[PDB]
Amino acid sequence: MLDQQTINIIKATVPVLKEHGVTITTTFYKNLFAKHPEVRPLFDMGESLEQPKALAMTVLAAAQNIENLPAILPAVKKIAVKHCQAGVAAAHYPIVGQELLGAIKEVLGDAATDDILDAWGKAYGVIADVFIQVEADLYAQAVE
Amino acid sequence: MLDQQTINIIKATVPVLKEHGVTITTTFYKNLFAKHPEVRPLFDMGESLEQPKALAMTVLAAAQNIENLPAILPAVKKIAVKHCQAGVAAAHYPIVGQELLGAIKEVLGDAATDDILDAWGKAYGVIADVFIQVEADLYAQAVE
Ligand code: HEM
Ligand code: HEM
Repeated sequence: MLDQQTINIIKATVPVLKEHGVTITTTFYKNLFAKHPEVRPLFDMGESLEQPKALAMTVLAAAQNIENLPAILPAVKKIAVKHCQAGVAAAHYPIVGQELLGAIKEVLGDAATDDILDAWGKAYGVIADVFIQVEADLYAQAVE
Repeated sequence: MLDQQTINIIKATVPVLKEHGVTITTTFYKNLFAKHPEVRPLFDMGESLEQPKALAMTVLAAAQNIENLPAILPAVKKIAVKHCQAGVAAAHYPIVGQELLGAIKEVLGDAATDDILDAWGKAYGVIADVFIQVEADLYAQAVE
């Protein structure tokens, strides 16, 4: 699991990121859709591409609860169902992580040291691992 | 969360405990029912008291997966339903922990150093916290 200084950075910095949420969210989606065209179809409705505006902010909310992730399971389970419906794969998670971290770097500016960015990368990984595992079991559940 | 040496002890020792599973299970229940009469009603059927023989071994299985606890969620969810049905409370978990650790001490004998017992206490706490949180949400779900 995560070490203590990692958690401290997360707990210490997540309120900063939340305060600049609109920049995180919009930079995230701008870069996600531009740099990774292959994921655009999963967001295609039906007529502009959908941007589930709570995606990045929900990562931040999970990070707030990083020491008690079971507490967010009712939300995770509901999101997992939409993910499995949409076709989200474990291999997508590093792409979302990359663009989330790019958004975080933009917001933190000067305060964006390597250790703080590394901490957020580690935290995202742990959060992503929860969804991946829950969706893996949902996918397996579907062909019973 | 847990530190690395804790996890090492758990990963290193859980196979030892599994090998002596029958002693863990039977010492656990003997001491649980003798020292904590108030929990006997939750195990009362209907005609001897039920001993869900997999209780302690399931803690050990969770401990095996201590770095990916989401993986055991399908099992946890099913057990949580039985717990909420039976009337299991968050305040029961320290009692089960105490008698589990007593059983572990018995099996490890000489190898039962304070650091190894402390590690198992910490690990049980994290495992217990998962069930507690899942059952808390199930209890709340019931009065919607
Ligand atoms: C920890 C990582 C992630 C979190 C916290 C997260 C969170 C969310 C949230 C809150 C929603 C809106 C759910 C709703 O209210 O219905 C959503 C939807 C969606 N997410 Fe994720 N997400 C994550 C990772 C990903 C990844 C890796 C992909 C891969 C492309 C992805 C693709 C989608 C898509 C396509 C939707 C729309 C579902 C629909 O419209 O039916 N997400 N996500
Ligand atoms: C991490 C801690 C625990 C684990 C891993 C665990 C595991 C289990 C398992 C595997 C079963 C059998 C489920 C089945 O196959 O139907 C069970 C049943 C049961 N457990 Fe737990 N348990 C834990 C904590 C507790 C606590 C704290 C209590 C408090 C008294 C408790 C009381 C019971 C009772 C009364 C049953 C019987 C349910 C029934 O017969 O309907 N357990 N537990």
